[PDB]
Amino acid sequence: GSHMTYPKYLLSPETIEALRKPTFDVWLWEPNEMLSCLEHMYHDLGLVRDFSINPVTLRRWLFCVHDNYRNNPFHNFRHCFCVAQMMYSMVWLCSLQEKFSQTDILILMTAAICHDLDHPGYNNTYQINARTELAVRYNDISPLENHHCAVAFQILAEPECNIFSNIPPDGFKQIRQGMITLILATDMARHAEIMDSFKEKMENFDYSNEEHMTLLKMILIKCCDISNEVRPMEVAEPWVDCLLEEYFMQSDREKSEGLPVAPFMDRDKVTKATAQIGFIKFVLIPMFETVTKLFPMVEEIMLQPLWESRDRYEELKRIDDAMKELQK
Amino acid sequence: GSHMTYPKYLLSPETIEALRKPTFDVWLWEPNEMLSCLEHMYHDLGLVRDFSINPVTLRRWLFCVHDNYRNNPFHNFRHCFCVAQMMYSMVWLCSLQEKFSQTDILILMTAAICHDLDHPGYNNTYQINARTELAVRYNDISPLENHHCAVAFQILAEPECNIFSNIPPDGFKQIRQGMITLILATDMARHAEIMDSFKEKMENFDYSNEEHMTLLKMILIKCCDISNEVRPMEVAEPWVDCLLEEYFMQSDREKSEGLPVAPFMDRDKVTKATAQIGFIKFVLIPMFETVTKLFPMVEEIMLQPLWESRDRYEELKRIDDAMKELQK
Ligand SMILES: Nc1nc2c(ncn2[C@@H]2O[C@@H]3COP(=O)(O)O[C@H]3[C@H]2O)c(=O)[nH]1
Ligand SMILES: CC(C)Cn1c(=O)n(C)c(=O)c2nc[nH]c21
Ligand code: NA
Ligand code: NA
Ligand code: NA
Ligand code: NA
Repeated sequence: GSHMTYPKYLLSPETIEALRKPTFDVWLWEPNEMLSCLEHMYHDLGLVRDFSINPVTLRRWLFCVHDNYRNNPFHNFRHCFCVAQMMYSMVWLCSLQEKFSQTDILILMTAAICHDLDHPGYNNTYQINARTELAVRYNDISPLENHHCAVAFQILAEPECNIFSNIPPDGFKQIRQGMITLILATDMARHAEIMDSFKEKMENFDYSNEEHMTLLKMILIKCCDISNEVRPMEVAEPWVDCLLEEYFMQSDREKSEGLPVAPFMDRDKVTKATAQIGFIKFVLIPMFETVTKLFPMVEEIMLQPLWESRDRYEELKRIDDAMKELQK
Repeated sequence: GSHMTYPKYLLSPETIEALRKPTFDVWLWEPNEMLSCLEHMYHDLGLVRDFSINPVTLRRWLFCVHDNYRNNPFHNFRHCFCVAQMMYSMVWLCSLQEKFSQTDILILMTAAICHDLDHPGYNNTYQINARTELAVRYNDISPLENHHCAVAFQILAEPECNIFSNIPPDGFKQIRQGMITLILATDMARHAEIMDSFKEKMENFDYSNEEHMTLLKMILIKCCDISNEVRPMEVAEPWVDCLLEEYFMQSDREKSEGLPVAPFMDRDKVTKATAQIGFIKFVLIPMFETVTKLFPMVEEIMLQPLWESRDRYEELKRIDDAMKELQK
């Protein structure tokens, strides 16, 4: 492209373009570049325009969100960026601006950015079984997700970060409610429940029914959260090692502290391949299959990579197993 | 009775007998006497026996619970004592020991004691509208009740207060879950919902069905919580002035802060009579009417007092109105 060279935090035209697509390489970029991307999304989606978001607050706020993500192997700022960027992608892929109000898009995007704030890197089962302060604070009800959500609104309450400061109270209340529903909906304990409620509505789906649309937004955020395997293989694959890093940290600690261990986080019973095959076949494909009933373009862009990944992990397993047929 | 005088915190035989009935005068007693009452309940119901509760811990725990109630006009330690004492009365009145396990009795009683821990004296609507720390911590979801419950388990986690220290983890988990459900059930925003679910189960109630029993337990705690008017008039009436004292404190503060004022708390609009008539006819009677379907002894002991009070309060209003009219 360009006749001179610019700082990396000035995103190039090529990057801006690439950012609209689920093929975007989320590993290329350092945090301040990711922060620029998130900023751009808010401008590009018309959210700054339509909600009078002070552009410097938008930046202060993102910087502050960034500060409140922790350096976990998986549940970190980059993960949050994936989730937000996949939501961005979904807005274009599925022409969500035809279907949803700008308020709904604000909710989706802001929920996506905030959905894992201050995650400690051990899940709700650890919290509850260890009787941690969070588990006690929230009475064993989606403690992490309640916490993410609370931290979100603590941040937004600081005046210099309050991107909603020019939205009237009714709008604030509408956004707040939406975000709480959506962030809480990311608790995988509720996956089967949420999927069932959705499928029920899908029997006769209605874009002007608020309840249908809440459930769609819940499915949308859930899709984005667990979307890593939708991405190109070279981009998706590193995330699995991060996931297991975090799972193994937790399951080791559980063993050490006499707490119950989950077999799907058990160092002894788990490889990349076995982790991903079940998850792809039984969580991701089905979810995206139903989304596709509403948005057919999803099949080609997102079900296909999932099929390809499923098949590759199946191959890899064949060879992992062989490899342990030496040994043991 | 007795051949010598004993300290007030040694309950007399006559007190021990009277404690078992809903006629007990909750106003006669000082905190330490009320604590000795709660203590006796745990021994008398076999809970000290069946859960190996260390008797000194039972006392530390009750003292600590007492310290974490605030000195509000209504939501104070004495109210907590009423709710617990009414649950104790209900256990005998309804022969609940025939229907419920001791684990369930433990849940009902401990929930009853803890259900309003650290109440600030302003309701959930105030917390949500004023956007308080509790509202933000709990994302607008039954913040008070979540808080009471968190404080309950904060107390029980202090080893010197852990009356559950000799229960195995499976028991603990079972008790904790129950207590959370029951304390959360006390939020009156959920009244109509909970009542409807119960009425559904009542169409063919089944004491062996865990969901039926959760709902029953929920109803029982809700009964005891709002049970003031079930008591003898001279014991019931002073509580109305306390309730209004708290309500008026809230609406005054809302008026001052520019927040919305609920008419039922507006000192310009409310009287003892108007407060209680609607509440009796339309929340209390119906609730106890359905409990009577399972426990017909409840009619004579609790509906009758509620009818008497209703009629008394309608009559007070008829008089109030005759004054109002007589001036203007
Ligand atoms: N096996 C597997 N699990 C995943 C993947 N992505 C997300 N998850 C799981 O789904 C969960 C969604 O919510 P969390 O962020 O709590 O934690 C996530 C992981 O436990 C993946 O690629 N593979
Ligand atoms: C509107 C009503 C729920 C308010 N309310 C209440 O919650 N409790 C517990 C009472 O005793 C009561 N008495 C009058 N109004 C009351
Ligand atoms: Na999450
Ligand atoms: Na997540
Ligand atoms: Na309460
Ligand atoms: Na109460």
